[PDB]
Amino acid sequence: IVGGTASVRGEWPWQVTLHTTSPTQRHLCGGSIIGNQWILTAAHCFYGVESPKILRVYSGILNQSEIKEDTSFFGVQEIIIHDQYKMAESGYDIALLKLETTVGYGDSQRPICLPSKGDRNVIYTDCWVTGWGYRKLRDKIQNTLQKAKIPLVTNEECQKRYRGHKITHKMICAGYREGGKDACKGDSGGPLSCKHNEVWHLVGITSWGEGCAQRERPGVYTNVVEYVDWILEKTQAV
Ligand SMILES: NC[C@H]1CC[C@H](C(=O)N[C@@H](Cc2ccccc2)c2cc(-c3ccc4[nH]nc(O)c4c3)ccn2)CC1
Repeated sequence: IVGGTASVRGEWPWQVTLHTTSPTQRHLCGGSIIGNQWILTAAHCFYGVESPKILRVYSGILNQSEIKEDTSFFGVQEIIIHDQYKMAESGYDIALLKLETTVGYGDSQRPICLPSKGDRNVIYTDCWVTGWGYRKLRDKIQNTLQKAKIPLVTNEECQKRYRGHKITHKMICAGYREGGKDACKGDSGGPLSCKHNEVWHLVGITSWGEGCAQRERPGVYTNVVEYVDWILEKTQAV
């Protein structure tokens, strides 16, 4: 996160750090708890990941330093990538991780609500992007979870900022015209959380952008409301 501040412990209890074990243990992406055995993240996080065996999901973490070999984690049973996904820039950048065990809900870990179909018309004015990603283009993964309040931008406005790309309605953008606050490397897969009627909703999944917090280059996110039926399809399978 560029231009953000340290989160308070338990502030984003749906936020997870997805670690890889191959070749060495490192943070790979962010993600969101959406169900007791379900993590919602970005499909691009899995480039070259040949097996769910190498993945470790850590919930209830504020600081990366809390993670040692003795730290409990959730194993991944299945990686479910949208079947239309080719690359982040073309959309369908959404994936589900089915966990091997159930997340026990509490004050350190709980799910975020998905947007409602009727809420495609609501205007979100209180949106926050979180993660352990870089604070500048060339940096390192941050210890403490960072947060930044970002205004949502219309698809028309986002399309002007991305000449040569096709900003679809399955994408949602967020940023300040002058830059300064944005998601950066290592934040991808994480949430874009919006509070409306005292309830937080998973509005976006950090996906892509041209650089980090640049003027007239808003962050591009998977528009979660457009995938509620695909999520229910995969999570509510008989
Ligand atoms: N302004 C809007 C934003 C939107 C989000 C974008 C983003 O985050 N893209 C991802 C794409 C990806 C590539 C490979 C794996 C997973 C995701 C990314 C992540 C990293 C990364 C990840 C883990 C790491 N661990 N240690 C590291 O140093 C480190 C660096 C580096 C480079 N790109 C940046 C622009």
